[PDB]
Amino acid sequence: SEELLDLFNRQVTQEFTASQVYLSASIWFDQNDWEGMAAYMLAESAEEREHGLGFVDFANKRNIPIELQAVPAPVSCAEWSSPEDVWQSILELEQANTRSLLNLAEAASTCHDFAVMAFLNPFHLQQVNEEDKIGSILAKVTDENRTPGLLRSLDVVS
Amino acid sequence: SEELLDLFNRQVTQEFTASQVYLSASIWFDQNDWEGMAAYMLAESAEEREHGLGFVDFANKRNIPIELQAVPAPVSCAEWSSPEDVWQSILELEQANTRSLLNLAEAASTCHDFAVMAFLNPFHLQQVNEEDKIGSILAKVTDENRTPGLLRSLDVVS
Amino acid sequence: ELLDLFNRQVTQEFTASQVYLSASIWFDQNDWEGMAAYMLAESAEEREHGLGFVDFANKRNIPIELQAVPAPVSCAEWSSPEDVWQSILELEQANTRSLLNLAEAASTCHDFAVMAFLNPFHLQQVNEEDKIGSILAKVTDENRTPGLLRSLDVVS
Amino acid sequence: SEELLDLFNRQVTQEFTASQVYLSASIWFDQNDWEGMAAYMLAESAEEREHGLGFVDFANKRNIPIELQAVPAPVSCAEWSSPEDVWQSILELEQANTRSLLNLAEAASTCHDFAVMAFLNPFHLQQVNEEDKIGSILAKVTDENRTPGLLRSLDVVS
Amino acid sequence: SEELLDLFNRQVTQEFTASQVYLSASIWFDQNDWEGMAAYMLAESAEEREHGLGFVDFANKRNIPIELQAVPAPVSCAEWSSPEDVWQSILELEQANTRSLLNLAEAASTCHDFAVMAFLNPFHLQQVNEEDKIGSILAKVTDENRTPGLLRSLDVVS
Amino acid sequence: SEELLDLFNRQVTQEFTASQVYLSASIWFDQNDWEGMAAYMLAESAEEREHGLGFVDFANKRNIPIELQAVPAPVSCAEWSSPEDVWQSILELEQANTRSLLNLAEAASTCHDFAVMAFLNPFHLQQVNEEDKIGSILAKVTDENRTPGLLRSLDVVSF
Ligand SMILES: [Fe+3]
Ligand SMILES: [Fe+3]
Ligand SMILES: [Fe+3]
Ligand SMILES: [Fe+3]
Ligand SMILES: [Fe+3]
Repeated sequence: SEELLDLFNRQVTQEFTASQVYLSASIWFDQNDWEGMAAYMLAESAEEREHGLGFVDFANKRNIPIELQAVPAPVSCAEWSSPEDVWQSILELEQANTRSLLNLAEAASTCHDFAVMAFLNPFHLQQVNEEDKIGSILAKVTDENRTPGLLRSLDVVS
Repeated sequence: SEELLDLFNRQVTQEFTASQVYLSASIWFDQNDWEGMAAYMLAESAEEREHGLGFVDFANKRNIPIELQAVPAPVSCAEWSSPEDVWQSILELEQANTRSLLNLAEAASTCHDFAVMAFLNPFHLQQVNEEDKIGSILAKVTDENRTPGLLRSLDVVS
Repeated sequence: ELLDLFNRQVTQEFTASQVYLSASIWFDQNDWEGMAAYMLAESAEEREHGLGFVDFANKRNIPIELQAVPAPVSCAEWSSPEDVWQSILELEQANTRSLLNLAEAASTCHDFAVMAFLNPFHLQQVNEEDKIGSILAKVTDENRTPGLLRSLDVVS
Repeated sequence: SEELLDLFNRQVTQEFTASQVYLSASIWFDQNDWEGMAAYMLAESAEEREHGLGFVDFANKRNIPIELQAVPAPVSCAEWSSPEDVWQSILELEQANTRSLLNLAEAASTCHDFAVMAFLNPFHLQQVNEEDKIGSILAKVTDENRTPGLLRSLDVVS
Repeated sequence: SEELLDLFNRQVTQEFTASQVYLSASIWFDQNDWEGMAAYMLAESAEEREHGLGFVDFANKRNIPIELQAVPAPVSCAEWSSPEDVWQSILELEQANTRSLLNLAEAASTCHDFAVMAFLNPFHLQQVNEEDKIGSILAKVTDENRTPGLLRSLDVVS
Repeated sequence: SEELLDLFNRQVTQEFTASQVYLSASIWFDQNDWEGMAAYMLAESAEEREHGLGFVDFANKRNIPIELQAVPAPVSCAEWSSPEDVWQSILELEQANTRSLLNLAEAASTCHDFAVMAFLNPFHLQQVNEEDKIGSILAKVTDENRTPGLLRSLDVVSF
């Protein structure tokens, strides 16, 4: 009932929000001549959008009415000063994406909505991989950023 | 300078705003079982987003700062009652996209910004084709929907 | 005489090319893109016939002088695809009549090469009139129900 | 805009007019047994026609009403006595084609019609190549025609 | 236009001057064992000369008389001591190449010379890419050069 | 030592000078509608620049300091008025390219610079080929131009 439809709508918005945040990260990367890191964020921006579209398609099939919400402007990009700040906001965004999916999953569970739970399972497994991957990149960036110039090698060896 | 940089920014928002409205058209069609029309709207939705990414890429290369704005909630979907209403809204959306590109070209012309005018040319020719295509679909849809059920065998066919 | 009719056959073919072009424009402006592509194809083909007549005339020492190709005027009167296909039928019947007058003059002159040259065009006019006749019948039938004709432009 | 639409129509007429002039040049060549020159004129005839069709197609898309005019009879073919006279009328025809496009571009520039200007760009560049190719052919014809019979080998070697 | 002709000639000189400057940069790189950077300057040297040849070809077709000027001895090589200095001079070279294209386009616009402006459009867009790329290399160079030896390890690589 | 380093730099400048002279010839040919001859001159312009690049690369490897000089504006185009004039200036350019190579070789030989001499050998042989080729085209051009229009036939035909 109500809470479930609402959370499924919010999930769509969270996916497109995340897509815009990834695009703001590619912009900061490009503007500061980190083309490899910018290419990476641009691909994640397309992927998040694809996840949003996948939820909209399932909702349409399941008669969960979707209504598209505004997609908020990304906010972190005004205060980024180094690749480490960007990859840190990106880790947080993925932690927020994981929480969003777990909130939706908990509502489906309370409702015994077994179809919604089955649908969510590959996304739960994807978030595990995604958080791991971004955590790992952030570790490399924070270690390499200890020697002036050395991080430019991570980007170049794309 | 000021005017041009801000209108270029705003163009990115218009492209993503059109993407979202196409997406809302695609949902209304899917919810009302016009899968053929929904797939067309969904393809234009991706394409509008690629235009916005092409504007972002150019602005990065030309050091035009991009600040990504909220993408507004689509609103015409509350009023849509038939395919005709949707296509008519999609026609007004493309006419606004075209006006928005002409405004930007007018500012570039004023600033003598030859690079920006060159970048915009293929978009002006593409809006010519888009408005014609949408006008034509709308004419078809409005003719066919004069007989009950007949429009439903166009979605299924084309 | 014969030489005059041959010259005028060239003008008839290029006139018909232009009328088919005017029909293609009416269809496109009115969002019948499948009928417009068919008219446009016929427009190229009528000009090809005109060029076939020119080439033969040159080979045969028949002096070709190119005349004005008149502005199509039926376009001003067309309101539905039926009107356009009706004008195209009439254009083809005209095309047929001008070939037959030409063949008639060649026959009176015992001009066996001209007559042999015309033979494939006489047979092609029979096919063309039948095909237009048949499209016009289909158009007239489908247009009895609102929107239905549209559904068959698109299935083209 | 009166002006723009009238000049757009005239541009269509000029393309079909040039197509008929090339056809008259092909006929004079063939009648005087210059088959290689005749083939070249015939190719240019079909091409000028294709240009006219491209203008019609764009006009239709952009809702510029086209009303086909009479295609006037070629007149130069009564006074040509040699290949030189033909290639000279054909140079003049291409100079007139260029001037007509330039008229149309001026009108479009005055209206700020960026779509029309963009559409004409490849034609402006094609006219540059056309005038130079015709001009060079004419120079070769004029030089070789100084020796009786020698021009008849330009033709054979084409 | 005297102005338009003089500026078209100066564009040709500027392309071949930039070609020599890039060649001077390759020589400086090779003498100091930066073989990768040297290969890059040599590739640009060739491509600058190709641009010059493209302007010459258009001029000849458009009957703009080209008179070839002295190509000046490159002088910055006297002051370069590190790769950063070379890349900085190359950025300024490309900003001057953009500025000379812009002076040309300005005079073409003034004369309403639509074919010249069509001709320059791809070059405007290429100058955007070129200034962005060199800026981006120069950022990478200035950053890596902060640690002794680090720059070397990335000429060897990229 | 010094003369050898100077002459090696002069040889680079000479290659680029010849490249620009061939380019001026291609321009005069195109402006005068000899597109065959123009394409030939243009291909020679690029090849002369490749020779110049060849000398630069060798000089860098061998620690011969190269200072790039101005490439002077081509001068003969101002007075050319038939393809014969152009081809004769090109013959003279190639004869001058040959002499500068022989001077350079001479200097290399006095210095016992065996590596420089080795490097120059394929260019000496190339020049023999080039003078013969330009001299042969010039003979054909001068013969055919005795009949009005005839030379035009062999721009179109040959090249
Ligand atoms: Fe993700
Ligand atoms: Fe669109
Ligand atoms: Fe027919
Ligand atoms: Fe033409
Ligand atoms: Fe460059």
